[PDB]
Amino acid sequence: GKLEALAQKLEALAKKLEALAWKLEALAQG
Amino acid sequence: GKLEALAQKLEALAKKLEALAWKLEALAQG
Amino acid sequence: GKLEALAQKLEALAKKLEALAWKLEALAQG
Amino acid sequence: GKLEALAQKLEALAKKLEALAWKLEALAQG
Repeated sequence: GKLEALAQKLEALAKKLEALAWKLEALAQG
Repeated sequence: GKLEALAQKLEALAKKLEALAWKLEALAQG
Repeated sequence: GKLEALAQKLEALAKKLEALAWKLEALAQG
Repeated sequence: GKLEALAQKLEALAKKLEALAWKLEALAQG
């Protein structure tokens, strides 16, 4: 249903944010 | 330093988003 | 512009989250 | 009800992410 589609999109964006945070950590360390 | 602190704040937000995704998915499955 | 590029990606992600919140609220009101 | 409460939590998280994106851009420019 529409709710499941939205939840899946939220999880995907959360994972993208984790990947960006990792990149920031990598840049911060050097 | 400041970038690492920012990355940790981003990770904290991403964790809260994922928690919301599990909650929305449970509502969808219920 | 490595940090500026990441900041732009973070802003875009936030706007996608805001669109999802709007869609969830629209589903709630339906 | 619940969906609206969850949507508001998501909107609040998105706004916090925007503040973090702003802070990253500010750090990058100075």
